[PDB]
Amino acid sequence: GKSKKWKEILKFPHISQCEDLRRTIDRDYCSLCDKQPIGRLLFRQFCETRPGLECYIQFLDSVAEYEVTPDEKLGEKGKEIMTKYLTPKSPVFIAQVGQDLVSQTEEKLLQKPCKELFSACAQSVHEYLRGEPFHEYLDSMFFDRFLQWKWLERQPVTKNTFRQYRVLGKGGFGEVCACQVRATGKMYACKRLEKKRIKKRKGESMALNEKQILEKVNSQFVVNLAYAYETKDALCLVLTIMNGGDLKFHIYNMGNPGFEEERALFYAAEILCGLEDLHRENTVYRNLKPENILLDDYGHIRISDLGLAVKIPEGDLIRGRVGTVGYMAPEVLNNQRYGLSPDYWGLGCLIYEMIEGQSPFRGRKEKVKREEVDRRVLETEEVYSHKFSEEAKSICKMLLTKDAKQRLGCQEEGAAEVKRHPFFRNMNFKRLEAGMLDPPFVPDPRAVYCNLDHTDDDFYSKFSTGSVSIPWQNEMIETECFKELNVFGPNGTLPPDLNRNHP
Ligand SMILES: COC[C@H](C)NC(=O)c1c(C)[nH]c(/C=C2\C(=O)N=C3CC=C(C(=O)N[C@H](C)c4ccccc4)C=C32)c1C
Repeated sequence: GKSKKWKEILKFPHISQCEDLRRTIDRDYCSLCDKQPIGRLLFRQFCETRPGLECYIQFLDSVAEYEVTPDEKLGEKGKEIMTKYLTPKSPVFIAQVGQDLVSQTEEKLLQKPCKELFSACAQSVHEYLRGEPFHEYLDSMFFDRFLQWKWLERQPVTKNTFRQYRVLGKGGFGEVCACQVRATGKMYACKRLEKKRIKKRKGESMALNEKQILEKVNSQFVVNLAYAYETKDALCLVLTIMNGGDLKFHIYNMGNPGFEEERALFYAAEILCGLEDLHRENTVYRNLKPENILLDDYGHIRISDLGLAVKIPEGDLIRGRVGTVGYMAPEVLNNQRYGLSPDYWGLGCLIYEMIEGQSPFRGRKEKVKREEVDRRVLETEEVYSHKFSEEAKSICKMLLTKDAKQRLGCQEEGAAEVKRHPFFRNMNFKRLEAGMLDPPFVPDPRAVYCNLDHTDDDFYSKFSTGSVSIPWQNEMIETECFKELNVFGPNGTLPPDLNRNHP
């Protein structure tokens, strides 16, 4: 599905064009060689040329496989890594680990294997690579290639860059298009916000707050921002596409009025991880309802509609009686000062609704005014049925604690205190975050689950920042554009674009 001339668009620039990039990019190990997807691949490719560095990459890979193995197979896996990497005369022996550190972990196998056993060793490895190996890579041709990729990442994005297919949902104050990148063939979802509506409504600050919150969070369970451009009539937001429906449709139309507890377990586990990634940026969501939980092609879920999200400054509280009738925590209803607690109250509502088939404070077959449902959220205690195990009852009651100070997860521990609840006793988060627990429902691919000033010029420049670094690099990799274009010379020789003699 790539454009006819895609190899011309993503054609590498001559390395001489990247001198300004070379002079300004910060040379941080974690960023260049790990966080940035393409940088990490280029650094690992550099270690393949050095015979002595190959073993360190293979070792860290095998440790990544160990962390995720299930407990009934860590003994044999822990042994396999020992006799291949940590024995003295091994085929691929690691030396910078230290004979004292291997002798310390060698006898740590004698005890109940830990999922994070090799954390000490792996960190000692990163210690070594941060030093000489990293500074050599900086003076290698692979880093010159990295600069070429950054030069492309930085190119301007416009209406031409994309290709709008038929609608993909709609909104009153903002359309939702399809937008596909012509050059790579990658699908997205556009959140077109026209300028005329926002200008007169005076919400420019709330459209920026949403764009920036989406830009900073990078989670497997929240919709990610990939591009932000302005067109001749609107400001656009290119986000992750979900073609699997929303959780409300699957609770009430697809499944019984509700789900099996084990199936609600899976979705709650992913939502919790989604909320945890937002809380790392000390950003609160406050819009947690079944409709905003979306399923993708594979069956996993992401949180959507961050328009009511707000980034709390560390150590401070905010006020705001916002949200949706029936999913607002008591501290929000009372217009008090709150932090992240509204999001754990929401999680309680979602787990309950998934298991029971109705809201904890409103019956599915009940007609109640918006004044009584609120009184219930503030006064009455919810009730449970035989659909809930004792574990399920517990976590819901603790999350639905009226007093936000005794509410589960609203302590100094954070989301960790929630992953520890007996409700998730049979859940292995390491494997869930690695994405190798099969979802309980897989959507069929063929399914369909449904005028100018100057003060605006400065606001538009702050919004239309262009492509987002990590999502863009991931796109290049997924579409195999990196595999095809990332071509060096025969027998480790400098290609033309990387030779400063003849441009
Ligand atoms: C293929 O059949 C499945 C059925 C027919 N369609 C869907 O499930 C299906 C499709 C195609 N797009 C979406 C929708 C999305 C998506 O995908 N990603 C995202 C990321 C972020 C939002 C988001 O913030 N919105 C808020 C409310 C908003 C506010 C104001 C204006 C516009 C939008 C929405 C989406 C959905 C569910």
